[PDB]
Amino acid sequence: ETFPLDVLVNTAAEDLPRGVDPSRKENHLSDEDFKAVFGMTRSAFANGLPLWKQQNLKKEKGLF
Repeated sequence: ETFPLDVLVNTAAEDLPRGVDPSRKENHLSDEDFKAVFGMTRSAFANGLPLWKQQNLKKEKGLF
């Protein structure tokens, strides 16, 4: 299921939709939002970057 930034920015497990993996919120952005936010392919991000870099970027975008 895809959700807007204003939903996924939420930190409390209870304030998030059931269908969102809170540790992989980027997976629940639309393709257009993912590109807008991260500027790279889903593969470049999830596979290409080391996890620590993925986490650092997500923290900057409010998606960690």
